[PDB]
Amino acid sequence: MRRELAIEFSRVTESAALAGYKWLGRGDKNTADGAAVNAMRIMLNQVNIDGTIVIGEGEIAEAPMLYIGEKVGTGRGDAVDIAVDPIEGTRMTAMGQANALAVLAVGDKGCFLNAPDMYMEKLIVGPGAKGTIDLNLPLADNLRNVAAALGKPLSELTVTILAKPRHDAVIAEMQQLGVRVFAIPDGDVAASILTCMPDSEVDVLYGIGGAPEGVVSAAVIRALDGDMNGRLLARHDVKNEENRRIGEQELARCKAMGIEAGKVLRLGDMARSDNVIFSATGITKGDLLEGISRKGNIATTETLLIRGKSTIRRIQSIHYL
Repeated sequence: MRRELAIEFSRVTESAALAGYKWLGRGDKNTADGAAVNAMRIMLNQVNIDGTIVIGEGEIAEAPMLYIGEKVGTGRGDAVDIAVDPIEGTRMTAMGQANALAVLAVGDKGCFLNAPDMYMEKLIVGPGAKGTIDLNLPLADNLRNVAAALGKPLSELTVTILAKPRHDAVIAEMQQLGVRVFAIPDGDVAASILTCMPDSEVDVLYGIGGAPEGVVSAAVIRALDGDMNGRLLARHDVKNEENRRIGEQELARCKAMGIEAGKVLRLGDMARSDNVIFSATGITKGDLLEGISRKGNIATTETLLIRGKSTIRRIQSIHYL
């Protein structure tokens, strides 16, 4: 009967998206974030769950709303773990660019790894390659294994990866291997889902991005029956002496949660059960979702709503504002 709440959760991401859309192209990341955060929190607080924010805007010191540990919901209903990404793509929202979206995942209590806000190496595939990856193996071996499971030559395999300096070496490695590399500007949550979308050319996502984002990916990949491995990585191993300062405290808060960095996390170590509801609403058009449009008094949103237990839904809503 959390099934009954799936629509409630899609309204939460619709609200957050519409709020962030008000600030599209206005050159203010903070105000855009604030609007979507506010809208998401207000709407979650009207839903009949006893939610705890496990993945959110930050710790309470830095994030007054949707902070880690915040209680959300009316408090009626189940105790549930909540992951929020009120805007995935705040820079693009401020600059009027593609691929901004509002994201929420809801799982059983204790379903989501409580990731410190640090880097995570990720390797993500769709259902057709489930059971074929292992971050303890070399990348090249992983890519071969995946292409074989997918029944295509290696030269056809498409890997998407964040276009960042940390990835220069691996991108050239993959290109020398003959793989197609879609080296993307933005974030990796929406991109991770493309591995499970039959109409996307993307077969694999590989590379180092945010750890809390990686757990959101794990929850939706598990729901979609794909596969993922992660590996937590401290800053100095990714980006030194200042990266050592912050990297050392990342390992501190790891130890203070009973999680070890550098060890391969399997899908089930990040998203522990199949009872996940995932909702994402487009702000601007991207690979995964249509953007909001507004003609006068009428706005349209598209929402992808996925439930781990079950049908994948794309909900096109016309809003009379």
